[PDB]
Amino acid sequence: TLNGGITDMLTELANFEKNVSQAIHKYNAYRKAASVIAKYPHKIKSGAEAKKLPGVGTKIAEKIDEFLATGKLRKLEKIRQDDTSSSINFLTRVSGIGPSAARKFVDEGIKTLEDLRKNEDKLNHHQRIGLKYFGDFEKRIPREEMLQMQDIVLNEVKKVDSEYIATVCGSFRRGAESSGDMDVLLTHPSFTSESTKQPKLLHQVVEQLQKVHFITDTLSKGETKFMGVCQLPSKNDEKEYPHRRIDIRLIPKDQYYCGVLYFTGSDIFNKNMRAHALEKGFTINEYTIRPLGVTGVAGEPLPVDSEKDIFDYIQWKYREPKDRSE
DNA sequence: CCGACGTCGCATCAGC
DNA sequence: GCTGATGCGA
DNA sequence: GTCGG
Ligand SMILES: Nc1ccn([C@H]2C[C@H](O)[C@@H](COP(=O)(O)C(F)(F)P(=O)(O)OP(=O)(O)O)O2)c(=O)n1
Ligand SMILES: [Cl-]
Ligand SMILES: [Cl-]
Ligand SMILES: [Mg+2]
Ligand SMILES: [Mg+2]
Ligand code: NA
Ligand code: NA
Repeated sequence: TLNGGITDMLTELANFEKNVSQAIHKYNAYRKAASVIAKYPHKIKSGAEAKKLPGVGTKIAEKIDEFLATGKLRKLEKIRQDDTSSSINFLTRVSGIGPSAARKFVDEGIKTLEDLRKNEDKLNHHQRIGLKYFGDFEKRIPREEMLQMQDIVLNEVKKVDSEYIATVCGSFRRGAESSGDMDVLLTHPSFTSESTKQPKLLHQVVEQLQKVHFITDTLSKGETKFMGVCQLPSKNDEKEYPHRRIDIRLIPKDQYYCGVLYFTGSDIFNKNMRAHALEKGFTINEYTIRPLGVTGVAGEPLPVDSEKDIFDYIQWKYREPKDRSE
């Protein structure tokens, strides 16, 4: 909140470049500049003071000067007026509707919530669910509710097979007082980088969760990644809890640390970390960290026995999950 | 300057 | 059917 | 949009 005004501006610009301009790299650029400024311990008084921080170039320095003086940004004042941008931005807020689909819908005349509801036939499964829970999905999840959700998921997974280990990651693992959704990392001794000794490992858990009516909808589902909707049960007369987004990722047990590092995030932290890895000559994914031999081809997975080992390989002092919120 | 920018799973599609 | 590329998402 | 070689 120290430099909230500036970070909010940069974020709005990031969203515009991603949704409207479909320029994913410009989006990352703003996201980064925004991230760095957010951690800066001082109240920025000029664009020059900001350009010092890495990720902030000249263009963003000027905008900051504009924002400090005027308290707003003309570039954004305009984007806000443009109907197509306003429309594309709104549509993208529906889960399942990205920049491409949004721009398309706008071409066909579909640019509002009402339009979406009277044209459900033009939406695929995912998009139809996003429309359905449009309201609920924008609501944050209190940590208290996250704890109830954790209890249900872990206790149900245990009932399916005691060898399953379920770990809630994401912002929750980073200590956040509220989350956008629930991200669950799952492991079972019967699924390793060596072999899949048992099929449907992910399926059965999803199955069980649907059985107790915790998971209510499915946006997508494969052998290792599930993306759906869930809801905490309510008591007598008690109003129902909002529907929430839940993601479950099945990861080879022996590659748990690379997995938990990946799933804990944040997204920007992971991107910055992976970038640093490359600068140091390593490549990291949710399964392992590997070296980059001259040519470029990734080498063999290095040994990993802790999240810390990963950090060491790239000469980065370890950072608690709570300090990985960039 | 200038081509890179983290990495990958699922859904959907085009070309065969 | 498959593979390879695009869209959307983690 | 930024930047390092
Ligand atoms: N582009 C991305 C997106 C995600 N992630 C990893 C790292 C993320 O921490 C993790 C979860 O994805 P999430 O989409 O639930 C998230 F990011 F929003 P979370 O941090 O959980 O915040 P919230 O509470 O709002 O959900 O996937 C990643 O590596 N790259
Ligand atoms: Cl771009
Ligand atoms: Cl790998
Ligand atoms: Mg999350
Ligand atoms: Mg998630
Ligand atoms: Na800079
Ligand atoms: Na969307």
